Amino acid sequence: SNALFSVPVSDQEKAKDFYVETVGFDLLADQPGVHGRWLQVAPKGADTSLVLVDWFPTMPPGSLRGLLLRTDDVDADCARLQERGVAVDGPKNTPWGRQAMFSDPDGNVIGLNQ
Amino acid sequence: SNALFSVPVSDQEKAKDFYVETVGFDLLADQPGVHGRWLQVAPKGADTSLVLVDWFPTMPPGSLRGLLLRTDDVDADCARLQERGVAVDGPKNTPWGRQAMFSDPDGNVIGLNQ
Ligand SMILES: [Ca+2]
Repeated sequence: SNALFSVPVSDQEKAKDFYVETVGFDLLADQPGVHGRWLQVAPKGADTSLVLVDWFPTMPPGSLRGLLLRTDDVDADCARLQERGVAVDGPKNTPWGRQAMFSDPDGNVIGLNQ
Repeated sequence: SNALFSVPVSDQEKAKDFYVETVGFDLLADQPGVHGRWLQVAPKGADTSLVLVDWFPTMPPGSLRGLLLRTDDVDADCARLQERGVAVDGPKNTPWGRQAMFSDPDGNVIGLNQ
């Protein structure tokens, strides 16, 4: 089911480089919006998208925690991320799936769960 | 595709009352956990869930913005919310289904889109 979450970033261009080019989420839109540059990405195969925003000051840049996105191969994702210079915690098993966390340039933590 | 977001609340019992009874989300879990009480809800038929947490310092209670969840009937949701005393911003028209926003007791802003 469709869901959209707003990730607080300090520099939208650097965030685009990270999420689209480094992590490999697909770019869905990069166009003017009501509050600023509307920059929207989503994992391939997913119906959950992230908007990389800078206009919600109650959410300081890099403050996001506690987000998990489904993946079909968390070990593959982690190997690719570490190869590309990204900090990764995990993978680790839980009763609810096999999960890992990584941080974006501002410190937002993105979780992946298989 | 599965996704999980953490919503920062202050009074977890009040938040449970709000998300489960006022808004009408399903209760998926309510049990003691590693970082605190694990309280998890989700819209009916959704694969996106919300965990109502109080343990992320970078996410103060009520600070969350920019979250949008699918609904099949935004007008019905708004009618139920207003019957229960919740102010609703909207609903207002969009290129594919109308949307609406409202605040939880802490001030987190939740969006629904048809
Ligand atoms: Ca989803």
